[PDB]
Parts: sequence; structure tokens; C-alpha cells
Amino acid sequence: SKVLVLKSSILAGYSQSNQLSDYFVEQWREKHSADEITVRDLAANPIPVLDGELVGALLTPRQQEALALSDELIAELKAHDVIVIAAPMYNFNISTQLKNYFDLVARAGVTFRYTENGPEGLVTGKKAIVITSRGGIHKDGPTDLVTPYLSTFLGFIGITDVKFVFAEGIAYGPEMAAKAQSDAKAAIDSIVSA
Amino acid sequence: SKVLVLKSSILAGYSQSNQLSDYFVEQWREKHSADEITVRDLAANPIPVLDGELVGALLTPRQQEALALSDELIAELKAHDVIVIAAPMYNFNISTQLKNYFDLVARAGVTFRYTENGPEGLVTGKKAIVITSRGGIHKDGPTDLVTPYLSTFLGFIGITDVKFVFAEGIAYGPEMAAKAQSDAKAAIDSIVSA
Ligand SMILES: Cc1cc2nc3c(=O)[nH]c(=O)nc-3n(C[C@H](O)[C@H](O)[C@H](O)COP(=O)(O)O)c2cc1C
Ligand SMILES: Cc1cc2nc3c(=O)[nH]c(=O)nc-3n(C[C@H](O)[C@H](O)[C@H](O)COP(=O)(O)O)c2cc1C
Repeated sequence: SKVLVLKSSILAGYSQSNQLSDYFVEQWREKHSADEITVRDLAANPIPVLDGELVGALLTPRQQEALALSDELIAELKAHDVIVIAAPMYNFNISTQLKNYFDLVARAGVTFRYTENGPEGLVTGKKAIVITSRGGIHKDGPTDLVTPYLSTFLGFIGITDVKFVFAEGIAYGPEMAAKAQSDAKAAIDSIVSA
Repeated sequence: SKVLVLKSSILAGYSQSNQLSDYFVEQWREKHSADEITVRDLAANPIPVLDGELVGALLTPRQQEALALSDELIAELKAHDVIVIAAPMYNFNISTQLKNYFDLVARAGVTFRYTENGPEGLVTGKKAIVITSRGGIHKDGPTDLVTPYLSTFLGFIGITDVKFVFAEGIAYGPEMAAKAQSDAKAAIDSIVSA
């Protein structure tokens, strides 16, 4: 199998979601050694913002480049089986770095199509894992719109099989930060050894 | 009073939410002529993406400029009474243009502060109006995370008094597009003449 890892934190090597993504990779390589793993860091190698000129490209030099970057990202997504998405929460949303990727991957006739019975995703047979870190504690509450957003967006393009790994309470001190890292690594181990 | 209008569509003068924002302005000037109205188009005059270097600024030349742009935006927000936010839905989220504004307005000790009983907003006494356009029909359903996100983010910074104006079904043909424009202008008239 082929595993794609999407990093989106703006905190570099201090990132909680990056360090848990690197723990998922290390665990997958030890348990599955032949599988090919691709890491794409959307903070270190940023995707442009979807503006008026790019939504026309989906042509000028810059439209052409966005179209080809789009096509690249989509072929990469479709090439992989297991899609690991690091989704830190900033200001109640996902990171802009992740959002810009989504905005180039969502393409009519490519990653979804219109049907009589509504849009249907075209990125099929994938298993996703969301690693989502938060300062506070939102899970199953009204302030977590990241979780259902992710479900909705991934579901739209075809990715219905999504498992969530939460690391909450990071801002609450060393016992709660360690709880969040221990409970997210335990969740990660259950997925890697299922 | 002072009314701030935030445009965030990437569709320019073809924008549904821009044309309803311009209808709100025209209606407010005719009904309230002395009130000062400020329009800020976040697509025509973009706000940078929050990255690692900017989240440090909140210093390098570019950190200094982001800090001053932040301070500007926040003083502008706090200067106005009535905050009109055009929030088109792209890929189940708000526009990146709007998100980048939020990411520079949300500042600890400035637009919210930490308390014993949780964060509290510091932008007080405001009345917000969200004009939110969608191709499809999401209202009160599980695919509308934009509405509760907006409530949550605005509530966080202090803006608890939010009225939503929906323009849905834009993609459904001329009768449904006209329904959406007629029902959003009627909603706008009820707010302007309350
Ligand atoms: C710009 C910014 C905004 C934040 N917003 C929120 C938030 O809305 N809710 C929350 O619970 N924590 C918030 N946090 C804290 C992050 O969610 C927490 O630090 C998380 O570990 C980030 O993952 P990361 O280290 O992989 O970037 C924010 C942090 C940053 C830097
Ligand atoms: C990049 C892009 C993505 C879109 N995503 C969605 C969507 O997730 N859900 C929806 O119902 N409509 C969607 N639409 C349609 C817009 O919501 C609809 O055109 C709306 O009128 C946009 O407001 P605006 O004209 O002010 O930009 C999208 C349109 C664009 C351009």
C-alpha cells in the first residue's frame, strides 16, 4: 500500500500534529516496511490561495501553473491508499495551509461529479486518518466544527472511511499535554495494528 | 452609527454576496443617511496568510508590517457598530479571503482575554449581519458548518448578536436563484427597518 501524509501546522518542529504524524510514519514503517510513504508538508511548501484568477485556471502563466499543481495534487491523492491528514485547529477552523490544498483538490469532473441524486466523490477506496490537535477541549461539543467539516469535505470527494485521532487540551499544562500525546499515540497504535 | 462591510467573494462583480452587500449599503444609506459606512473588500485588497513567521509577529520587516496591519484591522473593527460580513461558502468553508482577516483579528489580550471561567471577547456592543451565499441548500442541515463556525468565532471575540441572511440554491436555476435574491433582500429590508 501507499500512505500519503499531509502536514499543515505552522509551528514546524514544535508542532504537536507533526510530531504525532512522524510517530504514525515510524509506526507504519516498522509494521508495514514495504509500503511506500509520501509526506507533503503544506506549511514548508505552501499551496497558493484560491483567488479569482486561479478559480478561472481550474490561460495566464500563473493560471497554467495552478492548474498543473492542482492536477499534481489530485494525482498524488488518487495514487495513495491511506491518507493521513494533520489538522491542527486555528481559530476554530483548520489551518489555511490545509484549506488551500483542499481548494485545489476539489474539482468538478475530477474528484467529484454531479449526478441526478447529488454530487458523488470520485476518489474511491481510500482509508483516511485525521490527526487533529487543539489547545482546548472541543470534542463532541458545539465548538468543534473542524471534525464535521473534515467529514463533510472528505466525504464529498469520496473519502467516507475516516478515523479521527484527537490530541486536545494541549494548552492545559504538562499532565494534560501528556494525556493528549499518550491518548493520540494509543489511538494511532490501534490503527497501525488493526 | 458606523457600519463596516467585509466583502470576501473571489467572483468580483459577479458575486452574489457582493451584490447583496451593496444592496444592504444602499438600503442603509437611504434609511440612516448620517451613518458612516466603511467597505473593506478582502479579495481586492488581500490579507496575508497566517504562517509561521506571522504568528511570531503577533521582528522582521514583514512581521512588523503584519503586526501593524493586524492592529489596523482590529481598530477598524472596534471603531464600528454594525458589522456586515459577506460569507460565501467555498468547499464547505468560508473563503480564504475572510479566514485570513479572522486570523489577524483574533489576538489574545486585544480581541479576547483569558479568564478563570474561559476566554471572553473584548469586541463588545456590536451587532453583526452575515450574508452567506451557497450554490446548494445547506441551512439547518449537517453540511452547513459555516453558520455555526461563524457564530463561534464571532462569539469568541465578543460579537454575540449575529443575524444570518442566507442566499441558497444559487446553482439551481433562475427560479431558485431569484428566490434566493428575493428572500435575502427581504431579510435585509427587515434588518435595515427594525
Ligand atoms: C494561530 C493559532 C490559533 C489557535 N486557535 C485555537 C483554537 O481555535 N482552539 C484551540 O483549542 N486551540 C487553538 N490553538 C492552539 C492549537 O490548536 C494547539 O497549539 C495545537 O497543538 C496546534 O497543533 P500544532 O502544534 O500541530 O500546530 C491555536 C493556535 C494557534 C497558533
Ligand atoms: C471555489 C468554489 C467552491 C464552492 N463550493 C461550494 C460549496 O461548498 N457549497 C455550495 O453550496 N456552493 C458552493 N460554491 C458555489 C457558491 O457558494 C455560490 O456560487 C455562491 O453564490 C458564492 O457567493 P459569491 O457569488 O458571493 O462568491 C462554490 C463556488 C466556488 C467558486
